[PDB]
Amino acid sequence: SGSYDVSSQSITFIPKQLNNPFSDVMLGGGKNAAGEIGFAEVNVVGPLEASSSSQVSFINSEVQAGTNVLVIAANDPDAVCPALQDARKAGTKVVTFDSDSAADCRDLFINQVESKQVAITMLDMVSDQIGGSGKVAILSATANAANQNAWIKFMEDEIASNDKYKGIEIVAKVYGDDDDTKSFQEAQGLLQAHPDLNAIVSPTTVGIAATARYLSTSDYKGKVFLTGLGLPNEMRSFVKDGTVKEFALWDPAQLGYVAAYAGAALDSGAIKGEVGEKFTAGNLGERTIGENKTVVVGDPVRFNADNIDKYDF
Repeated sequence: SGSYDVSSQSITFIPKQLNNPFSDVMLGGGKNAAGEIGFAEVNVVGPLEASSSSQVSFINSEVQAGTNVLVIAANDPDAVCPALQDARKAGTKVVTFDSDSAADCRDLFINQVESKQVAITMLDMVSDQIGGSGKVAILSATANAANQNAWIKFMEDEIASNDKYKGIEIVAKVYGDDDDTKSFQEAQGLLQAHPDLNAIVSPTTVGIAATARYLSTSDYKGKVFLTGLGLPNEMRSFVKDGTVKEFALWDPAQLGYVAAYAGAALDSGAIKGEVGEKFTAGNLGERTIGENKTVVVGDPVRFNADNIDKYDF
């Protein structure tokens, strides 16, 4: 249990950058949770520009103000670390969400989704759409992208191991470099080199948007399936057209919600922040602290034509 007795305590949310549409949904969920808990002061401070050490001055400012709970989305895992370590020695409970810092600068980390689960969700959507077997191509971000290369590796391992995904044949691995013009050109060349393609997996919001724009304007509309990780606002039109049937991502509001309850649990004394401990995250139920003091919000949220108009990010 993650009890609430922080009626006199203060909570502050520091995003990567201020006034970011997707980041503001995460902050909104955090503020709503903090209100439910009953925090005395609920504040949102941060930089106007997302730079490695842009949050350092804001972390130090909150320590001077005597903030009890600090929820931060680290721009760089090492640059914000000395400021966050100074917060912990001052008595501030440091909770990281979305993007983590180093292991020794925070009391707890709240991750949206688990890496292997992202890969499983994508393979499940591919397998379901292609019909169990077919030629599939991957349109990733940059070649050196840490998150994408991790999801692709789990995907490749599951195809070789699990009998459920043995039918999925990866025939290409192209890189859009998180650029709309490059991702569009890569998708155009993908159908030129592989015209017998059944589907395209794009584990990038920029890549999936540019591939959807190409498929909807080409003869491959509805014929070549497109799935991966995307944004409801950008994908809305393509989901209704029939270019995209189902893609996945996550609800950022749930991440801020769990983080505010996690911080309240550490500050009240319900949890020490150890591996195996459990805390209540309001309406979302209980959560367990896993390895490297990490808490997972849940499985990736699947978006289709039945729930696309219910999310705005």
